[PDB]
Amino acid sequence: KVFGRCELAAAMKRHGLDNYRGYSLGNWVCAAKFESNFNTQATNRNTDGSTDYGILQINSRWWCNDGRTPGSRNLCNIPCSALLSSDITASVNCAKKIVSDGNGMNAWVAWRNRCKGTDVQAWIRGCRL
Ligand SMILES: [Cl-]
Ligand SMILES: [Cl-]
Ligand SMILES: [Pt+2]
Ligand SMILES: [Pt+2]
Repeated sequence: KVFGRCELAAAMKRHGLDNYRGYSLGNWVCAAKFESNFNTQATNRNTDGSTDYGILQINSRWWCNDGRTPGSRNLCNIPCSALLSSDITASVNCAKKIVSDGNGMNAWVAWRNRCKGTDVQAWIRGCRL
């Protein structure tokens, strides 16, 4: 599913990503935009034989398992395909653990390069929340 910008923001709000670990909702919307372009089915492989999954591009080296990646630990205790669903609950839950893992949102490359330090408030404009 391809989300609308405020549509995704509403869902993220409900699951409480707004201001989670000190990151305002706009950060999380911006992250999703530049990681997956609001597409829950987005998948991208990188050169360590692993794939980033879903709306927030969670990597299978540590967080989820595809049976495809070496030395995978699956710290979110969930198949990587659960992060592909139209329902973002699986991704948000796992994301909360990731952002708490001693790096904040720096775990997400696209966020660090295209969202961090910017007026993230813009990503929730026009939204009724
Ligand atoms: Cl919850
Ligand atoms: Cl809305
Ligand atoms: Pt809306
Ligand atoms: Pt939730």
